Parts: sequence; C-alpha cells; structure tokens
Amino acid sequence: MAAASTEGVISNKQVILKDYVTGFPKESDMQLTTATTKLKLPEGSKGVLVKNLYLSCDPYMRSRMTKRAASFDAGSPIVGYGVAKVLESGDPKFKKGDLIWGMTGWEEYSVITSTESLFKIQHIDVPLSYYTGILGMPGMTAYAGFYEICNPKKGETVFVSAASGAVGQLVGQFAKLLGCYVVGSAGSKEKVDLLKNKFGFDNAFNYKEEPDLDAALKRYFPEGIDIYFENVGGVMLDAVLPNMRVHGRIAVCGLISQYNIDEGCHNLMYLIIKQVRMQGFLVFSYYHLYEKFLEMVLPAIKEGKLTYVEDVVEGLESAPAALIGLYAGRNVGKQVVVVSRE
Ligand SMILES: NC(=O)c1ccc[n+]([C@@H]2O[C@H](COP(=O)([O-])OP(=O)(O)OC[C@H]3O[C@@H](n4cnc5c(N)ncnc54)[C@H](OP(=O)(O)O)[C@@H]3O)[C@@H](O)[C@H]2O)c1
Ligand SMILES: COc1cc(/C=C/C(=O)O)ccc1O
Ligand code: NA
Ligand code: NA
Repeated sequence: MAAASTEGVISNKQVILKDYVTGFPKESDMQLTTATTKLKLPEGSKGVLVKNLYLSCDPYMRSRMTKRAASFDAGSPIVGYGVAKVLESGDPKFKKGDLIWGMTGWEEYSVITSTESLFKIQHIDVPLSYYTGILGMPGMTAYAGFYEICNPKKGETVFVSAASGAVGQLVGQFAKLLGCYVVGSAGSKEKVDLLKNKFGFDNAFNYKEEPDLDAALKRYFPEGIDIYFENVGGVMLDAVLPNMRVHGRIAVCGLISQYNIDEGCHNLMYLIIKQVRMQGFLVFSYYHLYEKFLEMVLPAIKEGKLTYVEDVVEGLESAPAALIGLYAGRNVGKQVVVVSRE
C-alpha cells in the first residue's frame, strides 16, 4: 500500500542519459528512473506543462550523446520530438487538453519553457503518432529534400537509401506520384517487400545480400540514376556515384552508416564526369513550408494517395532499445514510442 502525497507529488518516469557515448550506443548508456513532479508550471512561465503521449526515435539523436544542436546533459532526461497534451500553459494560445508536437522530454511529464517552437495540432482524424513522422519532422524532411533540393521531374530515375524508413518511404511515394521510376535499398527481405508492395516502388533490393552494389544498381538503373536521395553514406554512396546520370543530383539528407564509427568517399571524380550537384540540407530551414506541406499531405493521406508505416513500441521502458535499434535496422518504418495513449 502507498498513500497519495498530501503535497500533490506524483511519479514521473524518465529516461536519463547516464554518460556520454563513444562508438555505438548501448541500452546501459541510459537509465530508467522514477522522479517526482508537482504538475504545476513554474511561476512566471510562458511555457506549457505537458503529458507526453508519443516519442520519436530519430537517427540524429545519437550525435547529442557525444559531449561537445547542443549535446544532451549527462544526468538529465533525453529530449527529442514528441506529441504531448497540455496540462497548464503560460501562453493563452494553448489550453488544457490541446495537443502539440515539438521537442519534449523522455519522461511522462515535461515543462517546455517556450512555446515558440511548438505546433498546436488541429487535425486529429489521423493517428496522433503521425505527428512524430509523416506529419512531423521526418515528413517535412522528405518534402523539402525531394521537392526543394532534388529538382525532380516526371520520368527521372530516383534511388533512395534506407528507403523503408521514416523519410525514405515518403520520398519514394512523392517520386512515384510525380511519375518517376523509383528504386529503394533496405536491410531485409521484409523491408524490400514493403517497398514494392505497400509503397509502390518500381523495385527494391536488400543491400546486405548484395556483394556487388555496382551490379545491383546497374540491374535496376541500366541508364543510370538522375536523383539519389542519400540517407546512409558509406559503401552505398561510393556505389551510386559511378551510376549517376549527367546533371544528376544527390540530396545529402543523412549519412547514418557513419554516426557511430568511421569512412572515406572514394568516387567523387564522378561529380565532375557526370556534372552532379551533391547538396546537403537541414529540415529546420524549411519549417516556414510546414502549413503548405500539411495542406498537401493531409488530403493525400485521407484519399489513400499516401500511406505510412510506423514501428510502435510500448512504454518509456522500451525507448532505449528502440533508439539504439535504429543503428541496427531494428525498426520497420518510422520508430515511435507510446508513453501514454491519452
Ligand atoms: N534535416 C535533415 O537533414 C534530416 C532530418 C531527418 C533525418 N535525416 C536523416 O535521414 C536519414 C533517415 O532518417 P529516418 O528518420 O528516415 O531513419 P529510418 O530510416 O527510419 O531509420 C534508420 C535506418 O537506417 C538504416 N541503417 C542504419 N545503420 C545503417 C548502416 N550502417 N548502413 C545502412 N543503413 C543503415 C536502417 O535501415 P535498413 O534496415 O534499411 O538498413 C534503419 O532502419 C538518417 O540518416 C537521418 O539522419 C536528416
Ligand atoms: C534533424 O535531423 C538531422 C539533423 C542533422 C544536423 C543538425 C544540425 O547540424 O544542426 C543531421 C542529421 C539529421 O538526421
Ligand atoms: Na531519366
Ligand atoms: Na551507424
């Protein structure tokens, strides 16, 4: 038996970063703990006290576990994108019961000191977890990278790495809707089948089973690649470079094969031979397009023109393993943690 607190103290489970990470992250680099909270905003707060509902696992989070976005603080909760319910607000834009997405804590209850970088959700006729993926930062990344960086055109050939993931699965669908020929690489038969059968990619292959990536790309792109949407780097980038078309483009979205350990790109001469534009981008520079993105994507989801696959795990207790799993390809589609459905 446990008495209720006569001071309104309740339990707040948290995922702490125990210490900074070298090499690949391990579950034991994080600690599940139970903190206490009074569900009350600090005096003068212009922010929100929220109940966290869903948390995103995103590849960039590993970089914040290295001591030097600013690093995570050892001894403090992991932070990252999530979907939350407002309990109390210092900003009358938000009231109790409103749903938000934005950066929040890996904990049951967070205080978010400023609301300037929160989005108030209005459309709730989709799974709320979508606001960590297709309707959040990964969806924005796919939209900006494909439409704003790749200068895509009907009939162009498109190759996507990590193609069944949060970003890649949308890039391929956008490209198919534009009338492009689209191929994806992924790390399992299950993901290759998902690309062809759920997302409508023209083709896909399992890079882990291909000893000769150049021959795999030539199988699918006998006249080369107009657009490479780069999520992985490493061996796949070297294999792609000789297969680019003249005036081809490489949108450098991510390089996840290098996030935990080093790797040299050896085929850059093909940028000259094929007059290729290889261009990095950050989703943050395109958030001004978010409302225009939602005007396109919401009806497309409703009409079944776009679809999405999430990997959902239950409880904060699952969050450390779900985050480390990104670097092993454990996720099938966009990795979500359910902290609380309501
Ligand atoms: N603003 C930005 O520029 C921006 C924003 C968001 C994301 N990104 C980048 O976009 C990429 C995809 O993000 P996402 O959220 O869509 O992740 P995701 O694809 O849902 O998950 C990561 C995937 O990476 C693949 N992977 C992991 N280690 C690998 C390796 N060593 N070699 C090849 N593939 C590996 C795995 O897929 P397989 O099973 O297929 O191997 C894994 O499922 C990441 O590089 C991320 O950093 C950049
Ligand atoms: C949002 O996701 C990403 C962001 C970055 C870079 C951020 C910065 O340089 O400020 C890199 C890879 C990512 O997946
Ligand atoms: Na073409
Ligand atoms: Na990695």
